[PDB]
Amino acid sequence: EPKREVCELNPDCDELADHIGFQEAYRRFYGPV
Repeated sequence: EPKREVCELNPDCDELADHIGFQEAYRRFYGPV
C-alpha cells in the first residue's frame, strides 16, 4: 500500500501515524500543494 510505504519510512510521518493512522498522517505530510 503506497501511502503506508512512503509514510512508514519517514520517522515523523510514521510517528504521527502511530497516533492517527496512515491515511491521516499521509494527508498531513504529503497532501499539500
